[PDB]
Parts: sequence; structure tokens; C-alpha cells
Amino acid sequence: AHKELKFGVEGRAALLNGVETLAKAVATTLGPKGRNVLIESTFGSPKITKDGVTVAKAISLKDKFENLGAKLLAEVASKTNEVAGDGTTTATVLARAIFSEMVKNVAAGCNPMDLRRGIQAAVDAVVEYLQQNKRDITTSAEIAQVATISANGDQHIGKLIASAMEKVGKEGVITVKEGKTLQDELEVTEGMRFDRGFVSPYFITDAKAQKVEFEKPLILLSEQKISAATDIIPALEISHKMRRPLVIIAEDIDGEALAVCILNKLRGQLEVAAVKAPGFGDNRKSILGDIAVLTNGTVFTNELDVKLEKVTPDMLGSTGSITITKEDTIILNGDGSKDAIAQRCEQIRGAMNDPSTSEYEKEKLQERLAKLSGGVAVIKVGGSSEVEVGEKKDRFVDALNATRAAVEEGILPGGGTALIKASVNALNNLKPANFDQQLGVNIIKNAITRPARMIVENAGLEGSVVIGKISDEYAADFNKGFNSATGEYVDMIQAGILDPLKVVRTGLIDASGVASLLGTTEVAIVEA
Amino acid sequence: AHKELKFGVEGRAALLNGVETLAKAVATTLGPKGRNVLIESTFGSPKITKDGVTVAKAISLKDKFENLGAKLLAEVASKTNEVAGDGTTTATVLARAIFSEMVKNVAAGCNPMDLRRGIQAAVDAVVEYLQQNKRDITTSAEIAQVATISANGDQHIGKLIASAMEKVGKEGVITVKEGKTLQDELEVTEGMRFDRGFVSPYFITDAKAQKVEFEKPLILLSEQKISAATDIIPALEISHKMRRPLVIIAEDIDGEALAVCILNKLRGQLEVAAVKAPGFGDNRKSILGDIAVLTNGTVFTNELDVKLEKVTPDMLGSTGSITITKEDTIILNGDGSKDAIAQRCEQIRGAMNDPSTSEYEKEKLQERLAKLSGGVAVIKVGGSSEVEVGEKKDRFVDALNATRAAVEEGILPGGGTALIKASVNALNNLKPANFDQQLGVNIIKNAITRPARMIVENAGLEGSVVIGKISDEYAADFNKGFNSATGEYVDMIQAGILDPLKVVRTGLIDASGVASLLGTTEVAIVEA
Amino acid sequence: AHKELKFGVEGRAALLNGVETLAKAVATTLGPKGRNVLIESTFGSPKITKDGVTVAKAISLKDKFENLGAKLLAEVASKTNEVAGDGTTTATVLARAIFSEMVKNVAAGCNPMDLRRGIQAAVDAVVEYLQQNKRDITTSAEIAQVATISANGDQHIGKLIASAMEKVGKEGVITVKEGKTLQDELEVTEGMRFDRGFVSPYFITDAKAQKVEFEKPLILLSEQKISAATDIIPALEISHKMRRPLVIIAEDIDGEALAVCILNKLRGQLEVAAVKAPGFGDNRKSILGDIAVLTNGTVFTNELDVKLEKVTPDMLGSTGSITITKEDTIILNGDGSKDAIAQRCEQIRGAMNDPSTSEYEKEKLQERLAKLSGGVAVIKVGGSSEVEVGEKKDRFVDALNATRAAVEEGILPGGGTALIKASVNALNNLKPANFDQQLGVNIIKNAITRPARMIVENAGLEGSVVIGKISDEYAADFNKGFNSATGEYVDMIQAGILDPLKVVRTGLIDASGVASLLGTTEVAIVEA
Amino acid sequence: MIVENAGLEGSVVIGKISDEYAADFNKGFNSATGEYVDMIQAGILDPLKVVRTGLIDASGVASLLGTTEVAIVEA
Repeated sequence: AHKELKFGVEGRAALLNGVETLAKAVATTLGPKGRNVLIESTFGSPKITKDGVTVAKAISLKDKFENLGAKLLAEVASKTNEVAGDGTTTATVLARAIFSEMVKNVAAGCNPMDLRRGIQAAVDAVVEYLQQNKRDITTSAEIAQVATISANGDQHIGKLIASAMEKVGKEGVITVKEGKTLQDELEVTEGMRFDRGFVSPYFITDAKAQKVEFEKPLILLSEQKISAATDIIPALEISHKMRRPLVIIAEDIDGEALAVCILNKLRGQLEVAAVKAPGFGDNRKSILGDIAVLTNGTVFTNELDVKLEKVTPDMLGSTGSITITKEDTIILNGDGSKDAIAQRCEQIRGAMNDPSTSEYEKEKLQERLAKLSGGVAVIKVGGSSEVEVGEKKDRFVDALNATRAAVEEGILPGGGTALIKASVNALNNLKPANFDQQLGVNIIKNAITRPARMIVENAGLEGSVVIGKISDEYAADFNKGFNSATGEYVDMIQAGILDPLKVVRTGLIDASGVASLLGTTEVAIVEA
Repeated sequence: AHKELKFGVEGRAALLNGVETLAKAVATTLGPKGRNVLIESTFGSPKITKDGVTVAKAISLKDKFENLGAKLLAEVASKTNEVAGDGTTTATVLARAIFSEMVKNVAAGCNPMDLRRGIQAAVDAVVEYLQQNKRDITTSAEIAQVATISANGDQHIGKLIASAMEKVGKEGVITVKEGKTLQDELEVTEGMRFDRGFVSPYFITDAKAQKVEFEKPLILLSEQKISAATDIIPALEISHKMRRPLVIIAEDIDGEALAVCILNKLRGQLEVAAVKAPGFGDNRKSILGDIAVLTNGTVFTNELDVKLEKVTPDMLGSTGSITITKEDTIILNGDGSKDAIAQRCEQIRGAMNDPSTSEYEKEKLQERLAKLSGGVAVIKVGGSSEVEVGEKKDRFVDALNATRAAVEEGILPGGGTALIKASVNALNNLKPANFDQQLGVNIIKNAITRPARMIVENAGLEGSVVIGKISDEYAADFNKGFNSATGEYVDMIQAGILDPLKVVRTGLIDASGVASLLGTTEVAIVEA
Repeated sequence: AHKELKFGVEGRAALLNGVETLAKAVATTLGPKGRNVLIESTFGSPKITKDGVTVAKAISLKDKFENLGAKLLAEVASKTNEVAGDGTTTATVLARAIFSEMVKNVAAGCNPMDLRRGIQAAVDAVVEYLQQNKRDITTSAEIAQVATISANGDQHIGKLIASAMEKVGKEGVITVKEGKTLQDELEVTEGMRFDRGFVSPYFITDAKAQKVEFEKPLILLSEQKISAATDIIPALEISHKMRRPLVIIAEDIDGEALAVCILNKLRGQLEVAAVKAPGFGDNRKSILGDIAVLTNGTVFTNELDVKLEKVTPDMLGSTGSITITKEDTIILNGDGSKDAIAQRCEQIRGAMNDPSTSEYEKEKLQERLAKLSGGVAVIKVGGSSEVEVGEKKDRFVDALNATRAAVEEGILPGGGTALIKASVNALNNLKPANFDQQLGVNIIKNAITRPARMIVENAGLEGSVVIGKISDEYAADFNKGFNSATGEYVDMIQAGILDPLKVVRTGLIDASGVASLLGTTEVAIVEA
Repeated sequence: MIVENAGLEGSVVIGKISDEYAADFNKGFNSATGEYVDMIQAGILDPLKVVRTGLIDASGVASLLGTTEVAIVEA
């Protein structure tokens, strides 16, 4: 109940200062020739940092308004990182540049709304040009090539594994089991996947890396609300009695049974796994039937003839292995009878022949076929020690994430060359009607080149001359740019440098939106 | 026990400063071309705000007197929002303008009482002129049109649903049940409605959105005071035993049974629903008989032959679904026998033929017929996911609220055009007797145009020229004004912009009253 | 070369503070029941003050802007005192009131120009009403009456002398010669008068009282420029030789001869009297011929046959007595031959019979006849001692000044009653077109009553009740007012209290003009 | 205070009431409209008990407070 107000230019200047400070701190690690950061933990001794996400998330300025701007920039950076996985620094730099130019133009008396419309139109033109010029990733050979360069090149076994896993399946997953002294052998296994993590962050002890500790785990299927311990206590008690893993599917559970069990005896007696049930009511029933067919064969519902208080291990489902983390669940090696599964599949196929089938049901069953017939692509990572297998697992996960982004969207020459080419060959065609729209187009044209300037300046060479050579001398050649690793103007396609279209496009879109929003806030309040 | 006093001009200036600061902060979001606000939560990371109610409620100034003025303005703004649902920013701006002009005139030595009388008479003339010039909303086609434009236009299915629900019933309600994968199908169901929320805010877990979790819930009917657990414990215990919802109707209950149950076992075992009994003693008996006829068939009263300690599920009433929130209760799908309901209805109809029936009883039974025969208009909202169905429900609720306001009062050209036309064609006829009344009339004439000026200035164009063109060039045409979305002088009726008469009228009335009251307070005290 | 600037409201408030402080200091002596002021001289010991002019001229505030406003008010007060001789305090109070109301209305957003026009029109209406209602002073009996009351009544011999001097002549003059043990006997003597004082303030030793020390003084007549000592040294040398007074008439003289004489021997050897020649070239020649005819008979001009270097006492003019002070010259007892004067007068009279005479020459000679045939009215004041004759001379001079003002303009009931009657019966008829003109009219109506309020409050009685009784109960009777001397509502005409129309009218006009000018100065600069 | 609260000058109103209408007890000033009308017909009233006890208590309290040279307070 205590606030202070800043109006118009003062608040905008405070937000400018905060955003500029955070972006200047973050951009120091931009490009292959980045520079390190010094971070200290609360306990122990300080660590080192060379990326951008952690330093961006670990910044809090002196002034409250600067902290507010930094926290908003952290929000958009974290959203971009979760969506794509990289490009956070470039998005932050672009947002800072656009916001600074916008506030500078606003201080001159220009209309913020026309500026916002102009920058929006220019950003749309830029992304359209980028999509037009991009290249697709289809052939298995170039699939292996992009997997190799996305995995620093030395990971030849990793790129072969990724190419095989892409040519076999499309969903894909990575898991680790104990030492795993094998040589990273791949396999194809039927399974299911959905994106619904645990409601509470206390259900996984190894939440830092999401370790796999569910070997042949039992599962529970339910649809109605679970809010009492009357009909769920026997299941967990018997699971602890036989020392077997189990999961709980409840629409909304406050963990009263978990708290009672913990107070009776602290953690170390059972594995609690609570996952909220999905939506799509009819599709929810269909997916429940599908998972029962794969593993369980029996669901729990008071409307159905099955009694709600029949919680016994007789009809409980099982699977070869499961993997549930904070954002999605991985199911594989269904234990159901394959004969009945094939019979139901052929029944569905025969149902596909009826022209009178409902369109929504038809498409739901078609996507069910698409996500079930293919199977879950599982790769057993290898290694010698626990730390070695862990670092191999993380390397594999970033490599596969980059590969998925590249295949679903497309690759572009990295290092900011694509941005320069787009800003030079795209915005020259736009013809804004009024004057402030032209000013905003010029603002976006000047701000697009900022990440490339930072990348070039990080190595040491002057960015102005490099940008002039790239934009003018090599305007026709899209792939021609500057290789900061060696300092020679070579094509990133042959050199191996790349940037997927998805990450750069979403970073540019989020940066432009955040800057446009921040440039139109006269009033901003903070707490005491 | 510690206060400081400010007398006359000093306190009035402090209140002026506080009100002006709050209104300047709020008005930044006025009009379609509004500008955003930066709000940070206590935990987590800051959010964004583009409306006026939240920023108005989340402002607390430095000085105690400024905070006092801001809190009074928050009171009137919240009352206006609860009464209408919008127009908070316009009311705040009008109140600030009127208060500033009033205090400026008071500092010149004018009589505050004559100024208040003059502004009251001028406001009465303005609202009378607005009511005279308005248009009615009767035809189903223009009903669908106003529903469409009130729902941003793109909600075509929503406007069709609203038109059907208005042509079928007049009470109306919106409810959500789980995913609701349907296509937003409407229905007609008999039910009852009253406005009496829960006494305590702890009875609903999802108080943020008032979720519906009462499927076939049992209900309890009582009239006498309930203050002991002797005759209410068996009901709640058996309801928890069979896991069925239940409600409690008590004149005044302190929740001793609820506290005992919670301390025996914290929340998660029963659903407490306590609603205070209404007034209108004889009408209360009539409404109790009506709800019993619809659902229960038996009421509880020591005066009646029914025993007070007969709390068994044998005669407890039931319904298909119920919806009770913090301001009103929704009852629908009565489970009583329709044959006896029809027999009692025909008995009442025959009783209507007696000329000797009491007038109060006749009108009470007539309004009972009006609110019972029509039925409760219920619409089953649709959607794919939980967040999608939630946003659809909120969109529907604001659309229906605006539609109800428009039909019960009438629509006017939005964007402040109606205010300009009223101030130009209305106050010129008034002929105040003394001089300070004329000064107050001039004050209200100058202050009415403030919301339009803010709306025009928010986009960027100069407000003075736009107001001059609207007031003088297009004085005859009421619908002619300024469209801030595009900048062309077009009619809001064809363009779709509107403002219901109810919201603008109540905002103007509350603003004028608050400003007149605040302009006549020499003394104002604050705590330490 | 060092200034500080104050803009708009700040400078206006500073001027308000200065003017209000000076006016509050001055008004303490307003009315017959005034209150004294304490003034200290640079040397010696402090004196006492009960008037307004000296305290107004001896005020300098702390702030530079307050001093600037006080100095402007001193300018207008001194101009009013020089024009009329009294009413300075009333004019200052009226100016303060009008300026305060004007700035208060300006702070409310009213248009200063419309306010100025309204107050100008209202002031014109007020003065027109005052002129309409006034009474003329014609009959010799009421002439003696007004002379008596203007001279505090006890001066019966003075009022008889004034009545005789008014019935005999119209120019009038007062002179003192040594003790003058006579009984204040009057006489009629031919003479001349003009308003042109000495160029330098060092020519009169007794400049405090303008003592008469020119008994039978020689005079010099000249028309051409005098800038060298070649043709003026013999005259002053011979005048000092015979110890006779002399005068010098030069268009522009820097006093080089005076400085040379002083450095040869400091003051105490000659009487320097330098008076600038008048304008009106042809009329200047006519007046030179007239003064020569009366006294000299010979003028000096190079164009005329008279030699410029003929400065001898042979043809120098002489008179019985002369009186020259810092503002006008008094000539009397011409020494020329009366026979030739009569011959020239009859020649002029015969010239009046020619219809072909020039109109300008005709009117110049007619006014010459009017100011020559009548003669200069000279009164020989009486007394016992030097201080007694001095105080008698000052008493006579103020009495005659008041009498001249009254006869040339007219008398009105003093004590502010006339202002109240004018403000009540005059401004009610005016119908201003716009609104700010009405506001200015109300401002002048409220400000006119300020001198009466101060007069009543000085005695001790409440001014509000007295003003209410005067304005309402006695609206019809112009002469009815309040007598602050005794506290009874009696007519000032019978009671003897009066205020001439000229003084009050010019004070009101100057106050209104100064306030209107001061209310429209946003910018005002002061030195370091 | 009553007259000044409305806005009109209290001095003139009190002078008119005390002097012009001294004989008429009911004649006074109606602050609601500003016209000198009788409160008996206008409806305005004040019971004798309340005004008498208020005057008595005010006079007693003022007289008591005017004769206290010494007065102590806590920390």
C-alpha cells in the first residue's frame, strides 16, 4: 500500500536506462568470440558464465524502474528461450535498439502510434523476405550435415544417431539410465507422448536434470475429480508395500495425502507423481481409451460401470519404462496385448471407410493414427562415468532441439548476415504513406544491424567497415558474410555457421513487440 | 490516537493534487488508442495493464491527503464499474475536471453552494437532453448488430447466441463446465435467481473466476436463525459421507461448525456454502414456498409442524445444476414434479380472478409469474482447452453485460461525441438566476469536453481542432464525430463505436456528485 | 548588465504582494479617524506622519519586484497628488483592490482583455453617473460655505478672503513677505502668469517653501538661443554691482556662466533665475510683446533691429514684485506706462471689429484679453511670527487649491458615500455582452466600496453593517451616508464633509488604468 | 457561523436581526433560502432543553478552563 509514480519522459528514460544496461551486460557474450561473465553462488565459491540466459536472469538493477524494465526484458528473453532454445542475446539487443530509437523519436515529437504501425509493417516485410529466401532441410545427407554442424561437428556418432532417428521417427526423445556403458545404440519402440508436467515442483528429487528412475512403473487412469483420500489411499499404500513406482492423474489435488504421508514419515518411502488431466473432453476420452489399450485396458469413471473404490493392482496398467518431467510426459513400451491392439487398429481402419463419419472424430482419429503408428523414437545415450553420460545427454538434447527447429522451420546463415541481407534487400521496397511510418521503417533498418555489429565488435575488428562490406559489396550473395572465427568473408553454408529461421524470427518478433509496447507507456508505478 | 489537521485551502489543494495525479495516470489508457501501464505483482515478475480499473485501484500516493483523495476517487470508480462495467476512466476524468474548476472558482471568492446548485441543474439538463436524443434497441436485427459491435465484431457466433438468448429470455446467465468441447449451444431451462452471495470469502476455492463445481447438488431450506451445531451436524456429515454438494441458508452464522471441521481435518472433505436469507418477510415465505415447489417440497420452520431436528436426506431438495457466486445465486433444472407445479400454477391463475385479492400479494405473485414462467436463459459456452474456454467465458460475460446495459437503457455514439453534442445543444438554453450558478454552468460546459479531448490527444492529433470541428461544423448531426481509430469524421452508428446511455449517465452523475462534495470540505484529517 | 526574469503568475504574485503591502501601509491613515505613522529622518530624531503621500513615497520593500510595484504605485499616487492635491490614499486602495480582483480572476482562466474592457466600461459608467448627480458651486454664499468647510471651518477670515478673491478674480495667487503683521488684506493688481519653472533646482535657496525675496526685480526678455557668455556677462555683473534681482530667459542654458561665477566666488553674490522660453511660436511672440508692454517695452531678437549686444540697464524691464517657483511664474505690478497700454488695448479692440481677422489670432488675442483685463488676484497673508505666517500661508494654499478644484469641477459627499451610491445606482444598468465583461463589472462593483470600508474600519465600527445600511436603506438619498467623526448617519452636505469631483474622478481613473495595466504583464525584469 | 457557512456575510445579517427585528422574536434569517422569514412558519426550530444545556455546559467549561494556571501532561 505504498507506490510512487513516474510520468511520461521520466519513466521512459528510467526504462531506457534499465533495458540498455541489461542488454549491454548480456551482449558481451554474443557471437562465437564471446567474453565471459563472473557469477557467484549464494554458498561456496563463484562460477563462470559464457552464455546469455543465466546472466540475463541474474540481473537486478539499483532503481526500481530499471529493475522493472530488466524484469520485463527477462520475461521476453525467457519466453524466447523456452520457445526456441537460443537467440536470446540477439533478441535482447534488437529490443534494446528498437526501444532506444523509438523513445528518441518520441522525444522529438513524433506520433508513437504511427511509429509502431510502421515498425510492425517493416518487421512483417522483413520476416516475409527471410521466409522467401530461406532453404529447406529435406535430404538425409544434408540432414546429417546440419545435425553435425549443430552439434559442433566433432559429434559424428551423434549426428549419425540424429539422422537415423529423424529418418525413422518424428517425435523423438532422449533418456539416460545409470552408467549406460553402451555405444549409443538407437531403437524403435511404440509409445505415447503428451505435454503436461507435475503440478508441484517437489515430486522429482533430481529436478535439475530430470533423471529417469521409473523402471517398469505402474500407472493409474482416472477421469473424475480426485479430492479425498478415501479411494486413493490403498493404491499408494500397496505400491509402497511392493516398492513399485506409481502415478496419479487428478484434475485438481492439493496433496493432502502427500502431506499426511510426509508427516507420518518424511520423504524416502514413496514416489509421488501427480499430473493434471488434459482437456478436449471427447478427445480426452479417446486418449484415455488409447492409453488404456496400450498399457492398462481399464479406466476409472463413476459414469462407467467400473466401481470407483476398486483400487487394486489387478487391473493397474504397466509399461516397460516411463519418463515424466516438468513440461511433458514420455510413455513407451506399452504392456498391452498386441493382438487386441491390432484388432482395434483394423476396426478403426474399417471405420475410416464410412463417408458419414464426423469430421472432428475423423481428424482426431487420423492424428491418433499419425502419433501412434509411427512410434516414439528413443535413443539410449552412452558414456563411461555419470558426469560423462550426463554431459553427453545435455549435448544430445541441445543438438536434437536445434535439429528439430531447423527441420520444422529452416536454416539461415548465422552471425547476423541474414539480418543484414534482409534489411538491405527488403525494406527498400516498402512505401509508407505518412512520414512517421517512414521514420519507423528507418528505425527498424538501423536497429536490425545491431546484433551483427555486436558480433563483429566482440572479436575486435571494427563493425562499421565489416557491415559496409557485407551490405554493399556482397548484397547479391545472401550467403556471403563475415566469419568472426577467422576474419575472412566466407559463406556460412560451407563454413558450417547457421541460424534456424524459427529462433531468429521469433526473437525478432518478440523484440519488436516488446519495444513497441514499452515505447507507449507514459505511466509506470513501482512498490516501496 | 494521533491526527493532523489541514484547513480550507491547504486541504483542498492536497485533494486536488491527489485527484489530479490519479486521474492523469488513469486517463493514459482512455479511448481505443490507449497506452499501456506497467504493473508488478508482489511475487514473480511484472505484468502489463491496458485498462483503467486495475491501475485506478492500485494507486497510493506519497502524502496522506493525496492518498485520501485517491481512495475516494477509487471508491466512486469502483461503484461505477460495479453498476455499469465500463466508463470508469471517463467518470474519473470528468470528476477531476469538475473538481479542479470548482476549487479554482472557490479560490476566487465565489460561493460554493451556488456553484454546486448550478452544476447540479446543468447536469440534470445534460442527462435529460441525452435521454431525449437517444435511440432504443428493440428489433432483433439491430439487437444482433449491437451484440456484434459490443463483442468486437469478430464474435459472430457470440452475437447470434446473444440475440437468440435475448429473444428467448430476459434474465440470462453464463456457466462453464469442464472442457465443453461443444459448439456453444443454447438451451432454455426453468430455474430461479436471487442476488445474495456468500457471507464469507473462503467458501469458494476458485473465487478468481467463480468456477462451477456443483453437479446435481442438494440444497437446504430454512427460515429460523441457525447458531448451533445441534441440528445441522448430521446434514453436513451425511453429505460428506455420500460425497454430495450441499448449501446452508442461515440468517447469521459465525462458522463455528466450519472451524471445528477444518481443525479436525483441513479443507478437502466438504463443500461449505452459506448464503444469508433474504428479507421481505411475507415475500420471503412466498419465495421459500416457490423454491420448495421447484426443488424441495419441504421447508424448515419451528412454527410449522415440521420438526427442526429432522435433518435427513429424505426430503432434502435437489436440482440439475446450481451456480452461486459472491453477488448472486443461479438455480436451474428444478427436480420437483411438473404435474403438481402445473396444478399450483393453475391455482394461482384462478386466484388472479378474485377482485378482492390484496394489491401487494397480487403484485408479488405477478412478478413471481414473470420471473418463473419465462425461465432462466442458460448458454453452454464452448472451447477447446481450459484457458480457451475461460477466455471465451469472460468474453461472453462482458458482451452480455454490455448488451443488457444497452437494452435496458439505450446506446449513444461513443468516443465522447455524445458528450460534446449535449454540452453544445443543451446548456445554451439554461438561464440561471444568480451569477455563481452561471459560473457553475460554464464550469460543467468546459469540463464535459475533457474525455473527448483526452481520447483525441491519446492518438496523437490535436484535441482542440477536433473538438472545434465536432462542436461547430457538425452541431446539427448528433452521430457525427471523430473516429480516433482512423482519423476520419464518420458516424459511430455506422462505424460500430457506441457507448450505452446507462454507463455514461451514471459515470457523469457520480463524477458530478463526488466533485461537488469534494469542493465543499474545508477540513480533512488523516492518521499518523 | 545583470537581470533576472519572472514570468506570468510568479511576477504577478510578486507585484500583488508589493502593491498590497504598500496599500495596507498607506490606508492606515485613511479617513478623518486616521492613525499615525512613525518616520525617522537620516539625521536627528524621528518625526510623526498622519498623511498618505509621504509614507507612500517613503516605502521600499525587500524584494526587487515588490519594490518595482511599490514604485509604480508611488508614480501614480504622485501624479494624482500633483493633479488634484488629495485623494491619494483612496486611489491607492482602489488600485490595490482592482488589481487583486483582476489577478484572482486571471488565475481562474478568465480572459484579461475582456476583463479590462469590462472594467473600463464600468468605470466610464460610474464617472458618468457621478457627473450626472453632482452639484455646482456658483452662488457666493455657498462659495464662502465651501471655502469654510474646505478650510476646517475655523478659518472664517480665510473663507471670507477666498470668497472675495473668487468674486474679484479667477487666476489667484498667494505670497508671503517677511513678518506681514497685517490682518490678511486682499488687493487687485494687474499682472501675468505662466507655468514654466526653473531648469535647475539650485536657483532657489528656500526651495522647501518657495520664499519670496524679489522686491522690485529687473527682468530680461529674449527669444533667440543663449549658449555663450559674450552677450550675457555685463547684465549679471551690473546687477550684482547695484545689488538688484534679475532673471534669465534662455531656450537651453547649461549654466557655464553660473559655474564660473560660483568658482570665482561661491554662492552669496548674485541671484540666478533661469526659466526656459515657452512654445507656441507666434503666440510666443505675442506673449513677449505683451510682457514687454506691461513691464519692459523692448525685446531681444537678432531678426529684430535691436542689437544683441545691447545689454544695459537702460531698457531692462521692471515690476513691483515677482514670484517664480519650480512649476509656474507669477508676475504682478507691471511698471509700463498705463497710457500706452490703454492705447494698445483700444487698438486691439478696434482690430476685433474686422471680420477678416484670422481665427487663430482672434482666439489668441481673446484669451490674452481674458487673462490680462481681469488681473492677477493677490492676497497678502498675515501673521505674527515667521512660523505663524508660514503655517498660515500653507493653510491658505491648500484651502485655495481645494476651492479651485471644487469650483472647476464640483463637490460630492465625502467619506466614500458618493462611491457607494454610484456603485449601487450605476452598474446595475450596464448589460455586458460576454461573460468576462460581466465578471469585470462585478470586480469593479466589489472594489469601489473598499475606501469606504477602510474609512469605517479605521474608526473601529464594523464596515460591513455600515456599508449595508448605506447601500440598501439609504439608496435613494445620495447625500445620506455615515459620519465617522460621530458615528451617526447624517448628510455630509449639512455636516460639512465633502470630496470634490475632480480629485475622486481622477483618482478612480488613474487607479483603474494602473490596475488594468498591471494585470496584463506576464514578464517583468529587475536589476541585480 | 451559521450565516457564514452558507456564504453571506454574517455581520450584516446579525445587524439586521438584532436591530431591525428586535421586537419580533420569531423573525430571523433563513439560511436555506436567504430570506428573513419566521422559523415557526418555516419549520426551523431548536428545543429549549438542548440549547439551554449546551449554553450552560459551554459557559461552565469555559469558566473552569479560564482559571487553570497549572496543567500537567504525561511523557
